[PDB]
Amino acid sequence: DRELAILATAENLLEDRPLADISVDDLAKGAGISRPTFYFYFPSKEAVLLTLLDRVVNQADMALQTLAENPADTDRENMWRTGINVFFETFGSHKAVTRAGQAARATSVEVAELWSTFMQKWIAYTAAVIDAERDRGAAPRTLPAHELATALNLMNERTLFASFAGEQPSVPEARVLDTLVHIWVTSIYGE
Amino acid sequence: DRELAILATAENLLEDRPLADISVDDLAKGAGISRPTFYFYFPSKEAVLLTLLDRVVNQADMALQTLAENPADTDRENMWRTGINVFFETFGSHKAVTRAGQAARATSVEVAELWSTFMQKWIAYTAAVIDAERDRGAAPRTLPAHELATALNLMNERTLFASFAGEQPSVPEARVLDTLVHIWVTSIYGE
Ligand SMILES: CNCc1ccc(N2CCCN(C(=O)CCC3CCCC3)C2)cc1
Ligand SMILES: CNCc1ccc(N2CCCN(C(=O)CCC3CCCC3)C2)cc1
Repeated sequence: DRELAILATAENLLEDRPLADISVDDLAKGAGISRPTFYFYFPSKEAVLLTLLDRVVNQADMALQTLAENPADTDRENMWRTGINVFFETFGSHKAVTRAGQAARATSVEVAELWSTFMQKWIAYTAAVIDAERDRGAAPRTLPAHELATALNLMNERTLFASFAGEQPSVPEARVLDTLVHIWVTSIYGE
Repeated sequence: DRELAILATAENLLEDRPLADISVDDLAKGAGISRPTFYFYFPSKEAVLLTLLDRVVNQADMALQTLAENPADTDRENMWRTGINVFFETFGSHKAVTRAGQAARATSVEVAELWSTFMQKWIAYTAAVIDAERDRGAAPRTLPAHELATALNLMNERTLFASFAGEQPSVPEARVLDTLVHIWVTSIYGE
């Protein structure tokens, strides 16, 4: 509807400017509506960002769910790679939303709780996979699985973000997936 | 001087409130001076934070330098643990400055460049140690050492921060050092 035009306008404008440099008038103009009509679809520009981020986060979540139900016929290293690649490709395809969404964590309770809920879910799933690998004898019982899963997921969040943002320092985007896979596989399977 | 009283006041107030909830008048009062006298020592409350953070960052840097020149007579795992412990104990003893300092990265060019410079230095040193371990045959040649060092240092920054802040999710502070050491040692020495 007009809602999709507002969202697409916001995502396009976030390529160039921070959210503080975008006005409600800018979003309405880009969507072909008046300022009061905008407020019928969203209560604020922050709510537009929250919706964009919610869509990106659930896109990753659903893709990870799909992988879980369709295990790829390949070795263990490639199975972890395909999982991390979900986050690499989903957030990497929406870099401006990812950037603005992490910035809004500091100021928005709703954004911070969205990130935290989905991080908790992904950590719990990671820990359950580690636990399953230990039970079948494929991985050694080293660190508590949930603590290991927490640090590896936090590593991914920080490292992918730095790569996408081109921060200094960062791992080049063309190298970050293999870097993370190496650290995940050695720390999960290494004695 | 009066400068130390301003700094100590700011660090005490940051335990309770964010920097946006602290006024120049608050710092001057706590230091026993007037507002115009404050501006003789610092141009802004942001400059007070920058100085606090610069002191914490150089405290860690100097401690790491000291360790480098006095290698401990212990095994490799404990040597890495003693190095990571520098960051665990230095920033962990100044949690309010660490919290406010990371928040200011978004808004202050000087704060962002302070963090980046010292992260680059620590990554380079980590990579040189990895390279030395590979040359003496103690570590396998897997990932490029500088890429591995980048991701492990970014992991530490994010994971220690979450632990200190009590974020959800996070590794409990009493467990985070052993968690990070495990990931560093397995990813550096694991084939
Ligand atoms: C901040 N940049 C965007 C961003 C990039 C990555 C992440 N991540 C943290 C949450 C889960 N995550 C992961 O590393 C999950 C790996 C999957 C989970 C199960 C098997 C393999 C990536 C979160 C945000
Ligand atoms: C954000 N929380 C405070 C904070 C905590 C940790 C860090 N770190 C990132 C920079 C270097 N760092 C490290 O993990 C360095 C490990 C040392 C370097 C050489 C041998 C072992 C910790 C940076 C900031």
